[PDB]
Amino acid sequence: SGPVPSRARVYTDVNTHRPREYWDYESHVVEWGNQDDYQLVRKLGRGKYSEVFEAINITNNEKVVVKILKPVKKKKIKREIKILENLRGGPNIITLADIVKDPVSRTPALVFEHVNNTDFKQLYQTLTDYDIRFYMYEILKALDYCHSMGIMHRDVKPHNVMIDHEHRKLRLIDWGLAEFYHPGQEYNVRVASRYFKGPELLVDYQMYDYSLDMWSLGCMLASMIFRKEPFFHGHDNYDQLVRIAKVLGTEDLYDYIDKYNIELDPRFNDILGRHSRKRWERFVHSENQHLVSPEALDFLDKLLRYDHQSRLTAREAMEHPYFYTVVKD
Ligand SMILES: CC(=O)Nc1cc(Nc2cc(Nc3cn(C)cn3)n3ncc(C#N)c3n2)ccc1C
Ligand SMILES: [Cl-]
Repeated sequence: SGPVPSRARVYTDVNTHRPREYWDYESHVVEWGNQDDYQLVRKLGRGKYSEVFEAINITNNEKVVVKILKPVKKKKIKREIKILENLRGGPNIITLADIVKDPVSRTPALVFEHVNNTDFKQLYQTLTDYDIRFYMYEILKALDYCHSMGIMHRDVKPHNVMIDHEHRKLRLIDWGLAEFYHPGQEYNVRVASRYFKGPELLVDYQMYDYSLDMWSLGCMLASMIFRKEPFFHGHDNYDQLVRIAKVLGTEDLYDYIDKYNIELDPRFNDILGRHSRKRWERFVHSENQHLVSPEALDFLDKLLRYDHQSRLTAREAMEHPYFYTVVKD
């Protein structure tokens, strides 16, 4: 027993090599601004510990997104601030415009750049073979950047990908679950949306790294090119691994758990059983043939792997023939 240790293949000691101020977010001092400088316009939605609004900066009339941080620990507030500030000026990463507190309730809020988003449910239906490779390369620039900066996003999903299609502009948002990578640290597996959770989260292997975001991206890719959102549609965390297993096959799931000496949660051992690998070509039909190519299926196969150490890194993902000629490099 005892899980086998794992280290990130890239950007391993990146935080160990920067001063405390960089990654020791609890000790970071926040200079809170005023929310009274912002006029809220309409409610955009909510998170686990957040309420989101589209607002206006009174002084310059610019549209802005205001995320009120509902009862959370100030530890997590400071972590999101620190990640956003470290990643500012990064490609396809949302810009943190201000850090504020309400004058009356004193509740903290983060102010972001506004993106004129089209809901993925109406947008993906409209995307071309080129569009998908373009947007996928843009998500990867954002992921290679934050991974190179020592941060795991940990919640890569269509709702966290703001796309202004008309302007062909993409922003990776909600760095509210993002964490700093530290070699040999065991992270909380109760992160990400059910559908995009990596098998490491599902099997409860805590010593995961940057490669988690790579699995979620592969999930986003599958829903697009096959026109099936979400691609892996479990009704719970146990049924999620069952859906994955029915596609990737159990041979590799068991080789994975055996390799890292993962003690599966016992409820798994009653529902997992044995499944043969389903080839990606099985998901290819008449309606999505225009989005599919041998290189799309190869790229996808290299991301959707159980073994986190076997998935492509964001740099390798960008070097793939899937993106040849899509961008300059
Ligand atoms: C804020 C955050 O961390 N997560 C989040 C985000 C939203 N929603 C939007 C919508 C738009 N843009 C938008 C969409 N629409 C129809 C109009 N304008 N933008 N833009 C930039 C950003 C950012 N950051 C953002 N967020 C809802 C809920 C949550 C939890
Ligand atoms: Cl956490």
